[PDB]
Amino acid sequence: ECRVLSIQSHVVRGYVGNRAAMFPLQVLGFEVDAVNSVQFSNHTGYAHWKGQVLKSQELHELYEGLKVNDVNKYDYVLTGYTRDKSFLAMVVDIVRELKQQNSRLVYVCDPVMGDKSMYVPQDLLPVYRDKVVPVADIITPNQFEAELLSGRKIHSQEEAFEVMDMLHCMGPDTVVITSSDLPSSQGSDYLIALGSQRMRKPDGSTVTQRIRMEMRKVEAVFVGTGDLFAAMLLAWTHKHPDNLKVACEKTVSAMQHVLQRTIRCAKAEAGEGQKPSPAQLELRMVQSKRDIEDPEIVVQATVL
Amino acid sequence: ECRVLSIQSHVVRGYVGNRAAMFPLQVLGFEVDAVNSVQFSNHTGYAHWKGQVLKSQELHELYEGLKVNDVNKYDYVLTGYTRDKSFLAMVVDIVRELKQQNSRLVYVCDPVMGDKGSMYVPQDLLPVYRDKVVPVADIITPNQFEAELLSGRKIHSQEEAFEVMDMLHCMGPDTVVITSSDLPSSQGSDYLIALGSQRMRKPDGSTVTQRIRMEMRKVEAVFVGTGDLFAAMLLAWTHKHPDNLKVACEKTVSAMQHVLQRTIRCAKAEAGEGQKPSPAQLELRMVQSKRDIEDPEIVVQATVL
Ligand SMILES: Nc1ncnc2c1ncn2[C@@H]1O[C@H](COP(=O)(O)OP(=O)(O)OP(O)(O)=S)[C@@H](O)[C@H]1O
Ligand SMILES: Nc1ncnc2c1ncn2[C@@H]1O[C@H](COP(=O)(O)OP(=O)(O)OP(O)(O)=S)[C@@H](O)[C@H]1O
Ligand SMILES: C[C@H]1[C@H](OC(=O)CCC(=O)O)O[C@@H]2O[C@@]3(C)CC[C@H]4[C@H](C)CC[C@@H]1[C@@]24OO3
Repeated sequence: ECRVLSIQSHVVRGYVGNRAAMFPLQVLGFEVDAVNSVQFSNHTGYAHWKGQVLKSQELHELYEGLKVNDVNKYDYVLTGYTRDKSFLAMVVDIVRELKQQNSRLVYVCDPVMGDKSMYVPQDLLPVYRDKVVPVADIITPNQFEAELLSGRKIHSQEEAFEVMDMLHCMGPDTVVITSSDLPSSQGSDYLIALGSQRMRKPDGSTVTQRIRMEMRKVEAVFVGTGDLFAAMLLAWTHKHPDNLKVACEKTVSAMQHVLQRTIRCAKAEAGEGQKPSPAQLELRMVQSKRDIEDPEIVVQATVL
Repeated sequence: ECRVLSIQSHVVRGYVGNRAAMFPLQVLGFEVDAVNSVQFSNHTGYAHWKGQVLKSQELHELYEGLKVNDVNKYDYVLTGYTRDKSFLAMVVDIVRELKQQNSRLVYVCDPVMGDKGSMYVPQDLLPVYRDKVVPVADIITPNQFEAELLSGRKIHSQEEAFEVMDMLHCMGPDTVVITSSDLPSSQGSDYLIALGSQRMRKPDGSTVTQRIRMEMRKVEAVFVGTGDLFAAMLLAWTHKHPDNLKVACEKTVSAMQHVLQRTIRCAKAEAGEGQKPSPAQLELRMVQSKRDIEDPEIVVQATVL
């Protein structure tokens, strides 16, 4: 009954892009139309990868194939890692058309550009800033990406929430900073994620719910975690459209279950005292099915 | 634990090929490496479609990317509808190498070539399925027409069907399931007949052939991707019951019945009362059938012959 248009990458092996997004959404009861932006043997963090990428016009052809059959009707649009601005532009056009057809459609966008350094071309920052985010309704930046989009560096929680208010003003009524460098109150092994939802009264007035979350840090580099986060937040905010606290609690708890199982299995595969390889660190998503369906709450968000 | 390499089609909307195979398998606890042989907006039963076809060379590159990283290691290989001889040939080469690395790899093949009388595959492929693919396959799920094509013998009776399936066993696969047939049922013209045959090697060294018949009630609609779902779920349940084709087929067929009944109900509801459901309204309701796929209640029982 709830259909999501997910335009993301495909990997033969592993869980990034649509591989990390469609399984949890399907298991949580969402219908998914998946446009695969690329097909690689595996994600680029491996020592090697081979495959091909889809051209923006090819994406357009697929969308028109759906349209002429009159099955271009969606409740959600979901996007993530992209390296070509033509593709982003086409995505924006599609989102505009669908929003003209459905006033209530929700565009969930993970604005993937960099972390801590930019790993996408610089000319994408303007596109995300001036074309994509303005038509987005939920965004899942990290601190670096929030700073790049806002043009202001974040040095404190207050500055972070002011940046998130700026991002709200740019478009999205829901903004989650997934990772940050702010200090946790439980020590160096816990990380901070902030959340802000701008809800609208019967008047034109704004009321912004703000939450802060601390989650333990797993000692490994994972790929696809942001795609999985964005998909599960889509699902849980759909279940809890006015309670960002609960949605984020469920999402982060599911993430923590998945990543804890993954790290344990990964160091099982590798020898004791051996750093697991990227191949050994692939998210154990199959084995996490139930955790994704009904996660045990292991994190508590503070409403501020 | 159990990793399946599934090389099949991908549709943006709907459930055919990998779309109809990866979700059940993932929900049944299998890890799935998915090579999408094509990407189309939707399957050919719609008014229109658009998409791209992956070339054999690209497939080879993807497999070589897996190989170069030393993660081309599998317990199962799953294939279905293909139209290019080059692609099929490449798939056979991959199966041969994987079997050289693991002698216990099981290749589940649906040799899709036609149905009813209509061949919807290039005639270039029948020689290839007969002489290269079926020989290295371990489980096949053809329909009556496809079994007749691979064997070259017309089937007029159940006994002749099991003879054809013995010939197919000789070609390679130790498990052969004919998924649909024109054979009359004993419960009404509205039931379909499916047959199964498994050669299993007793510890004595001798081999015994278990044979089974199944009657399933027909659903009055034309569905797409049924074969893909069937082969995937049969892979799963024969992994869980490697020596009891009866139970594996019972569970596969029960899941199928649940999915199809839910799909026709929801499609008739979406369309009007007295309205023919469209191909779009008859897309398999896979998500909403999750539980029935995870633990199907047995709605059909196979007759051991
Ligand atoms: N090592 C880790 N420890 C704990 N949580 C992690 C870890 N890696 C990823 N996460 C989780 O994944 C989410 C973010 O995904 P990331 O891969 O960190 O993406 P990012 O760094 O936020 O950049 P993205 O992809 O644009 S949001 C966080 O909210 C965490 O829940
Ligand atoms: N209309 C239907 N009514 C009941 N069961 C069906 C129907 N269509 C397909 N099935 C089930 O799907 C299975 C086989 O899928 P089919 O689409 O029939 O395969 P086929 O296309 O006849 O030959 P394939 O595709 O190469 S296995 C059957 O064994 C049935 O259980
Ligand atoms: C109409 C035919 C087209 O066929 C071509 O365009 C032939 C190009 C070529 O393979 O050289 O693509 C596909 O191909 C497969 C093998 C995958 C599944 C099908 C798609 C889901 C829909 C299109 C259909 C399809 O049929 O079966």
